[PDB]
Amino acid sequence: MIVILDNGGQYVHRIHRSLKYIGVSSKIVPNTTPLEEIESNKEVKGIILSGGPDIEKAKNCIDIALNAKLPILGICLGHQLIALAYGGEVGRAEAEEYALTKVYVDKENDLFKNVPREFNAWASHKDEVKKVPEGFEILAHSDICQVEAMKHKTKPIYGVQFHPEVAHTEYGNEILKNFCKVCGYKFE
Repeated sequence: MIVILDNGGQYVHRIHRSLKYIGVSSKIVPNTTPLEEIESNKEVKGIILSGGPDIEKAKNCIDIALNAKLPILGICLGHQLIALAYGGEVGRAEAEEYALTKVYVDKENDLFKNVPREFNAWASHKDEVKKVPEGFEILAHSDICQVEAMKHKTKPIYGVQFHPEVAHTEYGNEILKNFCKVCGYKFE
């Protein structure tokens, strides 16, 4: 089962629904849930940090990003919080409204197994990762965002700027599936 930290975003239930479509159970929990409670439950195989409105109102995620041993995926805010936790930089950007964005995969790693090199994703770009942390690498970019996706070079920590959990994101469920494969799930 995947635990989803609810960072207050409108697509939190869409993460649960999308994971269900690929046969993976998940549980939405408060974003204040302590790390020890998440990792002592032997049913938990990975952690998703959801989108949400307020990078100041999702600090417990920094502790999680730094100290969890389970794989972690951050989505929009989640991705930004991972960047901040490891000493990268985040800031405001221009294209704030949700829109279909053509994403270019620079490193298949994973997130992008069995995903084409180019695909359209549903994304806002009100905020973005300005400086990838040390020890991370960029996986994907768009015309207007240098960091559409990233991961730690060796740890199973992944970030995406866009929302794979909604239908407008092409191959979104396959991106989710790849993260669940890192979590130990198997898929025909």
